[PDB]
Amino acid sequence: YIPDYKGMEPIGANIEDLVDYSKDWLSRARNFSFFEVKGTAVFECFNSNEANHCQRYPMSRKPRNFLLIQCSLITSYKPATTLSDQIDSRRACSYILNLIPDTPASYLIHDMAYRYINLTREDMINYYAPRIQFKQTQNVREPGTFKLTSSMLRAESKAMLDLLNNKHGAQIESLNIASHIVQSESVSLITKILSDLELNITVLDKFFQNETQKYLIDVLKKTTAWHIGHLIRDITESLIAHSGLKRSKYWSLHSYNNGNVILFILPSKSLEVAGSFIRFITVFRIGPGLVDKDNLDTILIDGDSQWGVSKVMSIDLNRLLALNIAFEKALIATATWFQYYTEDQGQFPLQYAIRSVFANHFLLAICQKMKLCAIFDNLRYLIPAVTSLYSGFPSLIEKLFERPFKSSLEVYIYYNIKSLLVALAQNVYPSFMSRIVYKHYRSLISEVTTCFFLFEKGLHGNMNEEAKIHLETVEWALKFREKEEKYGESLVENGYMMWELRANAELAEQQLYCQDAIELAAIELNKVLATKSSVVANSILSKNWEEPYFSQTRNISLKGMSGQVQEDGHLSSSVTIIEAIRYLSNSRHNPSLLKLYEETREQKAMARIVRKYQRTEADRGFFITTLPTRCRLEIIEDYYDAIAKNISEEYISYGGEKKILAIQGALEKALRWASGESFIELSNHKFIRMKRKLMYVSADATKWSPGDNSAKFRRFTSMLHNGLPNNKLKNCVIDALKQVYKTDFFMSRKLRNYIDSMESLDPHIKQFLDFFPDGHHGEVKGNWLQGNLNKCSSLFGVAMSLLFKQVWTNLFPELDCFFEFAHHSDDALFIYGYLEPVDDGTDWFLFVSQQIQAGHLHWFSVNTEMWKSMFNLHEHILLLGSIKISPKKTTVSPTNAEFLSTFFEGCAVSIPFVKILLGSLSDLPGLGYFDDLAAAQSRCVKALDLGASPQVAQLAVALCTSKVERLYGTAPGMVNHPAAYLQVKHTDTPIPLGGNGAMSIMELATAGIGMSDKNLLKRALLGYSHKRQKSMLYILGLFKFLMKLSDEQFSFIGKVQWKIFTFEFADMYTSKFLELWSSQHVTYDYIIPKGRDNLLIYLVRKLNDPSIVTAMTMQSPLQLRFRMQAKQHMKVCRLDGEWVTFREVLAAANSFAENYSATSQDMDLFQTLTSCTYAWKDFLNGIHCDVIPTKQVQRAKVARTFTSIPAVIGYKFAVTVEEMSDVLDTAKFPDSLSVDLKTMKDGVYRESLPDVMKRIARVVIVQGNVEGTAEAICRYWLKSMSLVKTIRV
RNA sequence: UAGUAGUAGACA
Repeated sequence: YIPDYKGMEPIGANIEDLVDYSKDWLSRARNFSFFEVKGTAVFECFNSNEANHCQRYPMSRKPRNFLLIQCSLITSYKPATTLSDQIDSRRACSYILNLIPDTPASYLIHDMAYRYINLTREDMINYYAPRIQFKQTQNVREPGTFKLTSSMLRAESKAMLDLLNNKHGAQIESLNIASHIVQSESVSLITKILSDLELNITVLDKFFQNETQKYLIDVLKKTTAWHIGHLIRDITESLIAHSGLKRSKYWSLHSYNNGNVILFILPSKSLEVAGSFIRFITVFRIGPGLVDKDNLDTILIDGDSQWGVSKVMSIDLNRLLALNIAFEKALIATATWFQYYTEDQGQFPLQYAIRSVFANHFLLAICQKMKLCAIFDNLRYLIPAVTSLYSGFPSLIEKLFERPFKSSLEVYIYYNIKSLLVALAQNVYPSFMSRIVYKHYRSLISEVTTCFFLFEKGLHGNMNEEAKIHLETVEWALKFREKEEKYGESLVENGYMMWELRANAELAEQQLYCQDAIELAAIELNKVLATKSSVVANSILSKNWEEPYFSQTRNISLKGMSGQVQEDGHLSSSVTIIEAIRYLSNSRHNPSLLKLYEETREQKAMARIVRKYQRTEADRGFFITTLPTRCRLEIIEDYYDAIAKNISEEYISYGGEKKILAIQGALEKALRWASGESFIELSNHKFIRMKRKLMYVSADATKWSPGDNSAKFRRFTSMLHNGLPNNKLKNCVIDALKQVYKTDFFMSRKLRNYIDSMESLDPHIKQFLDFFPDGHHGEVKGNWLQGNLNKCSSLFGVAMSLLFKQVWTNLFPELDCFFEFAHHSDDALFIYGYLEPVDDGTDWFLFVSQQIQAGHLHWFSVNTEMWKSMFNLHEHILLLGSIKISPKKTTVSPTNAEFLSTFFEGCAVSIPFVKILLGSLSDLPGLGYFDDLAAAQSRCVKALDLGASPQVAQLAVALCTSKVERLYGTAPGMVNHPAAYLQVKHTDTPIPLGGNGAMSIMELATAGIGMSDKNLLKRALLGYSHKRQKSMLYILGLFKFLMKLSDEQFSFIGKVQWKIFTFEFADMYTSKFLELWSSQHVTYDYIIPKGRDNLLIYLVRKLNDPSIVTAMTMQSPLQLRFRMQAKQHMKVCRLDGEWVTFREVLAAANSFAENYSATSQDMDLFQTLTSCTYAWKDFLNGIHCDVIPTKQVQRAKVARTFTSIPAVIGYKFAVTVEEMSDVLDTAKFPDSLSVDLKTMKDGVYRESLPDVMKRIARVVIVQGNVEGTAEAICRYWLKSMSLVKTIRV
């Protein structure tokens, strides 16, 4: 029952008025928002901005630090061991004690070396001992640390220490970016560093060994950068070891490279607590590598041997973890560059270019600083701005110059950027990081994108970014207040009319809309919607408006959701499930979406903003709203998603695989139109032939802006045609839109305390604080918060574009012009089809003059370059809404290259594969060797789906497997190696207990993660059924142990449980009650209880779950604790109700497997599991591959697809009335449930009990010739197994 | 110019 709301009567909007208004507007000269891309224009932009910048920032003469770690290598690097560490430490301490300190840090390292060298024999015993046999000592209290009492430090050492230990207005100093001397100095320094780094110190298997091993790995393995990366991994491992809670308060000393590099770790705050830095100094022999003498503390000299003493570096957990995997990040980035070069050129890169690219990537990976990240973020949009015909490149170059240049690395990057931009504006695409010229724009874009993705996502300052997050919302809310005070609330809320716009001509502005324009756009949409009213009505009514609100997953999710205003006045930070449980506990029914709206309509919309933690120059904020707000937004967005699904020009509603097909079809029809010839009819029967041409406009900032009035959507909804009989649902959506006009915007507690700590307040901070009356929340109007009404705004933009199309058609009926609009994501693509004269257009100018003199004054803007007038009118009509096209990030080009790059970047199924590739070595879910290995392997399969070559994907999966094996000590030679205890080979060992996880990327892509375990179990059954061998049966018992552990990602045969380090309604029900209820109600395992009475218990069960409680605490500095215990080989596994080490679990596994006996019940279970295990292996085993003489040709990107039971099983277990009704509500066809159950059990028998049923329970970017069958996708992958050669299957 | 960070006062 939808309640009776109020409707909106239509206004007498006439398209004739808009047509006449457009005739006058186009009767005068209209300036273009974009500038013609000339090399001279770009050069003068840079030259002017250089002088402006020199004025803007105070000059600094000392370039600042950029290298996070300084070191040098002269010989091949050998990985550090404990004995090697001891020997190198002694030798290095002798060398250091032979030197003479100069600065306080030199005295500090001299004191540390003296203290280390004078430790007793028992100190050295406990210093280099594992935690098993470690005993405490007067000097050594923690294994890898020692103590340095202040009495053992000189005055200079204490001076350095207190300098380390210990505003409202300032100007950040910058180097002289206009001086040529500064540029030359920076270029020389970075060139020297890079030349130092480049200095030399299955069918897929054979393809790798011929192509990726030859021209990439064999080249980079001997470079200085490779060994420097390994040494950096060792140093970072030592720093991570010292970051524990018990250890970080002490001193430490490590040496590497036969005593040539020495690490001195000072007492620090532990990295387990947030906002901490580890302090250290590196002392190294001067030589090639990561050396910047200008930013060194000293250079001690002893007989033609120079020792470089670095500054004290404070590195946080994020940057330390980034530095740990710098070598792998550089390797993946260079492999991506390798694949892209091969695709662009059809050849392999030469050795020098590969070495230089690897050195550049490694230097970027070492220097993890926010300024470089911001520069590389700017370059991504700067490159399209100079490769198009028109763009906003002056604004982009000014924005690039709006920063200080503090270090030599920044100035070198700026010099390169200026050179590349001027080269591009004068044209064939020069490389940013090489001497290679490309043939495709996508190659250069991918180069810069790979450079950008080398920086981690959390480099912003916490306080500064938290302050910056609220500024846009506050500023645009203030602008809205100013507008509604100048014009009155009614005009701003309800819009102005056309005659008011004709009288004022300044009402066309952001946050202001014309009512006639909104009604006309809705009519234009209805011109299409009316012809398909049946499907639209079915789509709307298929949103299930009468099902319970909280019985949907989205309404009981684990995402953040704001709660209530607290006594301090802040907005509570909560979870969706908590609010769901609270509402269920405070009422007795399960209301529907409309019923919840009725119950909560009176309350105010509330929202707070949190950091997204991205790697853009400015971090974006994510808005967290309350429950009634979510209900209102759900109503509006469900309605508009149902409506928007039937409009072709709206692309947000597309799934993601249809989006690419739709955009390809739009481009295809645009190309088809230009193949024709347009003719102009004349009275004298003398036609003029006009040549059709296309212009591509990639329009930025069309969907959302903090500068909009959500009140236009009310009239849009009122005038939009649906197939429903009445206006009840439409009135409900209009009312909900009315209920989100005003918002209570809360400032976060962090920023509140930040401002509170301040004594005086600057004018900008004062103006910001004035927005919040009580100091906690202020009111926002007009601007709906980001990411809340996407389909609504996208459809509104589509309607506006259609309105412009109709207006232009009415203005010029004598011209044959083509328009295609694609409002995808926040961007939009406009394709203007215009006509140019063929031969001098002698008749064309005469015709235009005749039109103008005949009274059609608006023909003046069509005389030459009519696409400019098209864009001018389109932009004006969009502004008649509240859509302002961004004049800096919009490019106008005659080719669809910049747009294609932007669109594929925006699409979630076509993001660059290097972004996912670099993410497979970081942020692994820290729980267990098997789960981490599966998470890492699955990320490399996703990269292959996104377009990674099988060789690059294989390289990345090998690197990730090596990293995971190092984390847990599984790899051969370390104590956690399973082959040390179990009497099987490493390849024959189950993955959950060590075991070779390394596999072909093809096996992982097709057969999935765990196929190694499946093959192991299948071969074990075959051996025990055909041979009954003793040691061959030994594998059988190991699997049975895992089930014993499991009973006491998915795992086919058990796992090993590891420790996990960690509510209001989580305790209202006793745990035994939850156990009894779950045992009684088994059908709810596959469905969600609907009725409130047991939905509450189901939700409390969902809260009291180790997996769920682990999920709510994912990103935390305490995650380092688990990896430290795993690296230190502590008691991290669970066995027989106790926490034991991995070696204990392996020993128990060996005992159980030795003492295993078959009962044929295990044999039946294993046979069932093997039967449950497309037969991808046989296809991969049986295939023919040969090299035909041809050249590899790369076509356009194409998206394909790679490939109810819970209702039936739930219906099987339903006993009482409530479970029975819930399974009928969930099931689509309750009539056929019994038949489906019968046929399923018949198939199970031909292939019953509850336990067996309980245990039984992809978009790919390819070329155009591939089909939608998984066999076609696999054959495409096999054909693309060679980078340069063509394979025939 | 101890580091990170920043033309919002931080870690401290």
